[PDB]
Amino acid sequence: ELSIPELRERIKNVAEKTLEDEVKSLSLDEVIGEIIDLELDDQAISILEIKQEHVFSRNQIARGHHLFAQANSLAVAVIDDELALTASADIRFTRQVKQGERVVAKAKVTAVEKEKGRTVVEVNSYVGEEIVFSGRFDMYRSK
Amino acid sequence: ELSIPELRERIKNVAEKTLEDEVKSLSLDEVIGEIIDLELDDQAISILEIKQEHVFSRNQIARGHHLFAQANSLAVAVIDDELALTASADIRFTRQVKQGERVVAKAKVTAVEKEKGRTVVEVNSYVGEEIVFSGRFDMYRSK
Repeated sequence: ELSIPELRERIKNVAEKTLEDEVKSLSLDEVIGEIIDLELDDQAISILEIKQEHVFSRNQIARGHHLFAQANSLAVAVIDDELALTASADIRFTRQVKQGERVVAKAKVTAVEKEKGRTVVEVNSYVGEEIVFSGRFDMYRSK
Repeated sequence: ELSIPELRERIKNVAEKTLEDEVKSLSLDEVIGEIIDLELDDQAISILEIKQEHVFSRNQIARGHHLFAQANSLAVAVIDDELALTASADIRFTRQVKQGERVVAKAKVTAVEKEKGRTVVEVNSYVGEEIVFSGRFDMYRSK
């Protein structure tokens, strides 16, 4: 016996303390890396710890696809919609990440167009204070 | 005709060209997808079946990072070098892949680029004969 307004208004409140909205596009499991901040149609931050199972055996350099998975899944989670899919992306690998490091990914939503079905998300990822990865992502949306 | 000395001569030579033609840039368990064909600095093909863990639980769609991992790791494998890293990529997700599909990734080395000496690998992936992914990868090496 508690209403769907006042319940939802408690999510608004939890979301203001955790700086993390409810995700609509994927289950939380499904994002690569640990969400730190998630403000829908706007910005999000995640942090991935590069463990042995993420890195090449010869040299403990992280595989590009986990760096990408991190950014990609973030550009998905920021989208306020139950269905967002990556259309394209254009991405740069700028500094080798080593096993043991924490990659902090920072997504900004830099253009929405709910109208013509799409949205642009820029991700930059850091190890401490250095960019190791950046990409622009063309997201699709709607349901 | 020929003796076991000469037959074995031939076998050691072929055993050596086989070493010359094997993957150098990573080990094969590190390549995403099963390689069907690999011809260094030239072309290669890998198939990847899309199992449950490759896929969003909402709707059995493949995660883009799996598609990307297949192509990226294959773009690494074709490079004839102990070290080869992806510097950058432009990618396009052209069609949703559903769990239970096999994805055939087809990679050709299309150029080497005079500015910052990169090798350009294009990769396109099909399910059936329709494109689900394409990407242009600038790879780095030691040459």
